[PDB]
Amino acid sequence: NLAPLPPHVPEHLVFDFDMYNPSNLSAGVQEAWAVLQESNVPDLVWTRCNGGHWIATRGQLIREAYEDYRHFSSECPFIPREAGEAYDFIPTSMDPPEQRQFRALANQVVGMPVVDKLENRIQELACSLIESLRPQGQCNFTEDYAEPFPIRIFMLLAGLPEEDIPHLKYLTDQMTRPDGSMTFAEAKEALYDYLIPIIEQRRQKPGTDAISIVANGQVNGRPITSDEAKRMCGLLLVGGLDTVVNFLSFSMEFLAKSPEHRQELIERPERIPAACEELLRRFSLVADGRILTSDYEFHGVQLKKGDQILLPQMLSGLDERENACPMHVDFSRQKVSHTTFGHGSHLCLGQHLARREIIVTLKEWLTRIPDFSIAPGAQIQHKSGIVSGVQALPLVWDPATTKAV
Ligand code: HEM
Ligand SMILES: CC1(C)[C@@H]2CC[C@@]1(C)C(=O)C2
Ligand SMILES: [K+]
Repeated sequence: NLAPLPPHVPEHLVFDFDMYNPSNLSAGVQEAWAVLQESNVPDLVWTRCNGGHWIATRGQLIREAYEDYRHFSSECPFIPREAGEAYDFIPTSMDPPEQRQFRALANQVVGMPVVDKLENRIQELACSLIESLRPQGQCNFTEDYAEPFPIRIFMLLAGLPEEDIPHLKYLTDQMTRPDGSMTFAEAKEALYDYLIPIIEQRRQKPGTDAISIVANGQVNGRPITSDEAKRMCGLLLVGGLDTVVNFLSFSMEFLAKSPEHRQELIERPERIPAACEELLRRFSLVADGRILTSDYEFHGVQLKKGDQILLPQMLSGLDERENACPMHVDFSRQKVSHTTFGHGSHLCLGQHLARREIIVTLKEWLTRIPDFSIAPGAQIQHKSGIVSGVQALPLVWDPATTKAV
């Protein structure tokens, strides 16, 4: 339903966008969010949905607000308010200065040096999964690849059993795209219920997995607390299980629908890194935000202490003011402007792992299955939330057009 309009919000700024079920969803989720960038829509609107909150609709404002942590705090970064209040992951629920010390520790477990120790295993799993599908001439891409590839890599990194994936993936999804059965607070507590014993165990008997490294880590030279380690590990799980997983499906849906972009990357494989970046712009998928720390006039709009503002990372790169013909995918685009991995002091720490997983997927899939399509008569349905995704992606191909490496 629609929350009562706060006294300070004028009627002319009301645009009742629902980030968990946007009205234009059938057009594609990016398309659905892009309604906020039609010419008649102001740069900053109020929606009465999901408890009531601001939405910045343009890259300029989104970037400004992410830079200004003084006014726009990460203490309550999710909508609805109950979710943002319960949200206590580290480093994301902290502002500078206290946030910064935790980034280095997170870098030890998901940063570039670790991508290096994983490189071969990433490559091997992608190739194995794709070769298994190749002779079938069909797959359900979400369940058959988009989930198991990044998730099994994360579970390896974290030293967690693969049989725990269904439970962990369910919990993670309630924090980003709740089905209604659990509040954010309940999902978070369930995730902590999982992690607590494991963190204890690995502080007693450290291994070399990511949970052990975090749980025994130092932050600016002093020991991390069990509490802090839990709040960091919860965030790593969510990043591992619900980011790349969704992004791969948007990318593969696009490639299934655009043979000439497939051919471009097959003919000119050196373009794959650039293609990855353009796809990250076009199929950007995250939208969280901030809470006002004080009353503040921003771009001529009165904001009040405690107001939440959604700052959709998704939207900056889709803004025509940042990229011309923004819904068009051009792998040769010269300045690919986006905030897909965030902006300001909270820039994604998992982005190198993410790019590796994306690039390996594009190369190893097109190597083996260059020619594929959406299944006959399928209409691909998206889903929206803090991280958006694809409900199902049935693909088909003729095995005769494939190549076993
Ligand atoms: C396509 C893949 C991904 C996208 C689009 C993405 C997006 C983002 C965004 C937008 C933020 C900033 C949120 C904010 O400012 O409130 C962020 C932060 C973060 N991400 Fe990523 N992410 C991805 C993959 C990953 C992965 C795979 C991991 C770990 C396995 C990860 C770990 C983190 C962490 C730890 C932060 C917190 C940084 C901080 O708060 O200081 N992300 N990500
Ligand atoms: C917004 C995010 C993508 C970023 C990493 C996981 C996520 C859901 C967060 O809670 C912070
Ligand atoms: K909070």
